[PDB]
Amino acid sequence: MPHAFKPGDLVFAKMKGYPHWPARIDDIADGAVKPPPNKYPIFFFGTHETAFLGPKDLFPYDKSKDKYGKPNKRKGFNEGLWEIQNNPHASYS
Repeated sequence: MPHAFKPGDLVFAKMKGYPHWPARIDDIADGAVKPPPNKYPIFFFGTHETAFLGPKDLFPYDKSKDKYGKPNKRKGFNEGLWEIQNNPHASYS
């Protein structure tokens, strides 16, 4: 059975106006800005941007990849597909 989201989990993350996007739940570094309550720090592959999202916008990657893991014209997206498949736990900073 599912657990709650934890750092390192792989997802497609949904933002309004953008396609479901390859991403991971990030850790929060010592001394770094924390997310609001009930929100997670989402690192988007390809763009390497961070937004704070709740579970309603997080789709576990294994379950969702057949639907959402197809190339997309949007900037950064196809790089993001490579990262999530090939090195999802690397440092991209």
